[PDB]
Amino acid sequence: MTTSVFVSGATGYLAQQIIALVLSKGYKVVGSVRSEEKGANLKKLYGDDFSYEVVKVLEQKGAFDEALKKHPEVTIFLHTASPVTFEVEDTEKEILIPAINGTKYVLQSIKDVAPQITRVVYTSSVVAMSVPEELGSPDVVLSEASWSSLSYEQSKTHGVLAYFGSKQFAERAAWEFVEQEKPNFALSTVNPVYIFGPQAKDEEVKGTLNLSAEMVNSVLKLNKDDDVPATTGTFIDVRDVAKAHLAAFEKDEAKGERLLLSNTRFNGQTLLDVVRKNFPQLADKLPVGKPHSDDFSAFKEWNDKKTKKILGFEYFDFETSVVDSIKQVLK
Repeated sequence: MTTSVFVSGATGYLAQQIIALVLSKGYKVVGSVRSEEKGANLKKLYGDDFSYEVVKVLEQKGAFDEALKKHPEVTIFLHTASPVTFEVEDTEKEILIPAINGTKYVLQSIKDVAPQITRVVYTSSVVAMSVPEELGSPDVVLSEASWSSLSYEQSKTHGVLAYFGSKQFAERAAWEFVEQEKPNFALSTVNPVYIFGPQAKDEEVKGTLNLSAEMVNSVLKLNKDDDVPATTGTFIDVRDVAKAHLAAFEKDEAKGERLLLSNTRFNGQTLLDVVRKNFPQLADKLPVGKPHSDDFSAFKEWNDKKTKKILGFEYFDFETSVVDSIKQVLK
């Protein structure tokens, strides 16, 4: 009485949608944020059931020790935070190692300081399951068993491969920790694809008119002469990813599982067609392309049947997710 959930990286896009849902379920949340001011801001948004602790360097050894000691009422840990960066100076030092080590140290801290925690959900990614070329191939079927074959070496060589590799090796480290250190908690992971959808709080749409569904605000900043963005892949709505995190710690079936969070396929045309129909006023400063020339019928469906069975709910569709994102930005 009652149940308190720890959410790392509480200011995050997906993190706040998680927090919103979890609070709606009557849970309490203890969020980690990078500064007192970030904490105060969430507290104003979320109310009495929300509290926070300040953890500046999440990848540092023993980083979460103090915040965990101060909260023995915490029995669930949602590890959603991932390293904030830009400067591709040394990918190893600044991306690979922090992600790996950070995952180790956070789990190590839960064992050392929070033995009452019974469930840990690690937010991973589909990039842990595959390589960029395979993500766009119609012959590829990913499942909960899929692991990226990207090597450590090649994962150093570029910003994108670095982000791919960091998520792969971090998630491998998490499972390895469960195998080796045998903690009191059951681990599960959520592995989302391209995330679309509105933010949890209107007050957080800032800077004004910018979309956290990043692929969306990329097309919104188009000129009526630009090409159609050739980006493509599968999408999932942030509220669905949020609902998967809840299931990931509430349901017994989710223990020791990886949950592939992936809905339908899209490209730039798919996005344009939706934006243009639902927001006509924006169409004169947008390109037309070739409406509905997007044809994904040859792509084999990914195997997420296990995940869908565990979750037991139906997903938001592409248009609804996109329309909700934009509708909120326009308020």
